[PDB]
Amino acid sequence: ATLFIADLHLCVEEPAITAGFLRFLAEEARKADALYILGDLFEAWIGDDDPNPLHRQMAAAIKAVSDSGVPCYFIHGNRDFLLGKRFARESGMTLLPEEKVLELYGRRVLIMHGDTLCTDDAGYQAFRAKVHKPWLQMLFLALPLFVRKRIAARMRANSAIMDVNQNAVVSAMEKHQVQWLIHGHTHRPAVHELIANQQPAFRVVLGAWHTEGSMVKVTADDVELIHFPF
Ligand SMILES: CN(c1ccccc1C(=O)Nc1ccc(S(=O)(=O)N2CCN(c3cccc(C(F)(F)F)c3)CC2)cc1)S(C)(=O)=O
Ligand SMILES: [Mn+2]
Ligand SMILES: [Mn+2]
Repeated sequence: ATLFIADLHLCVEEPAITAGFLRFLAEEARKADALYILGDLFEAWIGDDDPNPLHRQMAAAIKAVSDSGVPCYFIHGNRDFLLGKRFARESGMTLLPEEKVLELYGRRVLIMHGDTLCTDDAGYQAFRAKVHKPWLQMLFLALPLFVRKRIAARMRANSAIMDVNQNAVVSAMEKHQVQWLIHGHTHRPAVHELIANQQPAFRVVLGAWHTEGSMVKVTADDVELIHFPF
């Protein structure tokens, strides 16, 4: 079975999520064929050099999973788009592109964070357009940690998540010719039915973690959205 999670928003002052993720890693993920983390693993990311002890501990925990024989893959979310190759090495994760098609037990499944589907949110898409320019990322990362942190305090006070655009959903699923899509971002967990490629299709939406978690579990038999206790 292949597992998908997203929208953990890990944060020092949300210890229930930290504990729940550590358990998931030790119990569920160790038994999987593969683990995919579809963005917003962290509440915020200002660079791989951040000395936050949470990052040390979470990297070692994820790396224990891939070091055990279970590959771990990451797609960036809007919160953690700066997570880079240094932290990918620390955590034993492979970084994926924005959109990726998997072939799982016969079935072709598109995965993404989901923010690129929220095409009606003008402010968000403008924000996203700038902060994804490599040259600008390199300048922000060159700033001192304490400056990066003050900037990030503003930007989060300043920032209710707009839901996906249906034309964007269908366009992505027809571009990749898939009948299955898994994403997060919107924090509205559900299995939706729709039409893509003039056939039945499914859009499976992960939930954010707070007092419990969610995963999608993919087997040859089934695609299941599972909501599970800490
Ligand atoms: C859907 N979200 C939004 C909606 C509208 C507008 C923005 C967002 C959004 O994701 N905001 C948001 C995302 C991440 C963060 S952060 O992790 O604290 N941090 C903030 C500092 N960032 C940064 C700022 C300028 C240039 C560059 C650079 F590029 F130079 F590195 C990077 C790096 C990321 C802070 C704010 S929401 C409601 O969750 O906040
Ligand atoms: Mn999220
Ligand atoms: Mn998001």
